Amino acid sequence: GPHMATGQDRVVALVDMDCFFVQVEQRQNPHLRNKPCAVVQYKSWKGGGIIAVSYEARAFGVTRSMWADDAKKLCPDLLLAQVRESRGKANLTKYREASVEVMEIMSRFAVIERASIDEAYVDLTSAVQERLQKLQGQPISADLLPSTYIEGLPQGPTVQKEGMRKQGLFQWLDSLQIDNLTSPDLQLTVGAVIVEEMRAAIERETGFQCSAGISHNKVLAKLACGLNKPNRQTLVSHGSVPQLFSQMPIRKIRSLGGKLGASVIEILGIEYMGELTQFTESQLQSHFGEKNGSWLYAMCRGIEHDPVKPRQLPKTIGCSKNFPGKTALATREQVQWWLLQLAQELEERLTKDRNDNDRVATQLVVSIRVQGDKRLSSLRRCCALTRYDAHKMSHDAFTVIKNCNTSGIQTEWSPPLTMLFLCATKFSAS
DNA sequence: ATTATGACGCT
DNA sequence: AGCGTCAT
Ligand SMILES: Nc1ncnc2c1ncn2[C@H]1C[C@H](O)[C@@H](COP(=O)(O)OP(=O)(O)OP(=O)(O)O)O1
Ligand SMILES: [Ca+2]
Ligand SMILES: [Mn+2]
Repeated sequence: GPHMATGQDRVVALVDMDCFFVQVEQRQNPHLRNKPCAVVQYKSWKGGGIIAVSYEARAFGVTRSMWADDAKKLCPDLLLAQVRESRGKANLTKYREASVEVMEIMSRFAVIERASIDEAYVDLTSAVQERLQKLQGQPISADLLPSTYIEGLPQGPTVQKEGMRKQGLFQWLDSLQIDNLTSPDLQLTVGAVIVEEMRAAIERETGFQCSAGISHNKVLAKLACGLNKPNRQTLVSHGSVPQLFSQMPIRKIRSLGGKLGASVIEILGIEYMGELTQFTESQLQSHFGEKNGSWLYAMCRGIEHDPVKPRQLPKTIGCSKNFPGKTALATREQVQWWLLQLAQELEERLTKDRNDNDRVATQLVVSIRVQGDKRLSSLRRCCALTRYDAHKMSHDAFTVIKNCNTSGIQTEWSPPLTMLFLCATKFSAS
């Protein structure tokens, strides 16, 4: 009852860019705007692999991971932009730099956690408290929430989508008690007002549109964000959770999309997040471990405590390349040349990072895959990173992997390598 | 031949 | 430390 925590203490948003790499290319090349288009890497094999798709192209069934030649079968007029190639490999610098543009704007509003190249969590609890004081018990106008959906509404007592959106928003607002400065629903609503302002700033200052979720924690914020994309934001209230979760496949919740989620489904014989409420905390801990069990018990009730971490910059800087099929590296000279290519890109990025962010990496991690292993990585070895020098780093990487080679012949490399990976880690201030 | 990343958990 | 999971 009165002592039962409801996980309504925070206001958390997740802001996620719409079809991000496509928007970056569309800003650069106006011919691509408002077109079915996709971003591809490489080209020789089956037209290249698609890694981002405009909403116009999605209407034709084009998806990520599709080969461009196959996408063209669904969408003959599909336009394509290619990822830059440098030193023999795809180079994602343009998108990393565009990401920084967006993250720096968001950081003006609140402390952010960089969650990926195109999304960040926002802890808006303090910003909401301040805006609530400014408002002075003044009601929130629908005009302040022009792209906001209220999940679960309208209900009860209608043909167009925008019409439905406004209907739901009006029901929500009509209900709100603006007298209570600690009402969680009011706090979320003010959060949504701030996120409208954040999203407007991002679009004004970069040209990029985005979607957002506003709720009381990171998992619900992220779930919310995807409900109404693109170019819209969704508020998921604590009260909306039972209905929302009653038909929500377990795999849709962040961290449950893989083996653990499949095990929850199999072991418990359920399908939807809401069905988890019928198990005790101890029951869930017995199957999934102490940490997961406690997390699931709270999460299926809409409660999670994972903090928005104050981290705007990536913790690692890495360079990787696959060598599939017949292109697998089978000579020592090959392995060395590609280690150097990777190290040269890594040095470039590290040197820029040091100048921009006043820090230095101290550990180099080297990872490879060998033909036949189905695992992402076959072997991971670390060594000291003492100088930002590509020739040194590539020589050091070779040293820590060279024993991998089962070939008797010095020159030959066996089994061939199907992946190389260099990663700079363990930053220290400088 | 679903590539190039990046964070975090386990032991 | 080195490996595995989950994610975009
Ligand atoms: N599996 C991947 N491999 C390589 N790049 C990826 C992969 N997934 C995502 N990316 C890149 C390209 C995306 O534009 C960008 C952001 O990913 P993501 O948010 O999942 O989709 P998206 O921004 O392209 O479309 P959406 O509007 O559905 O969010 O990160
Ligand atoms: Ca996105
Ligand atoms: Mn994303």
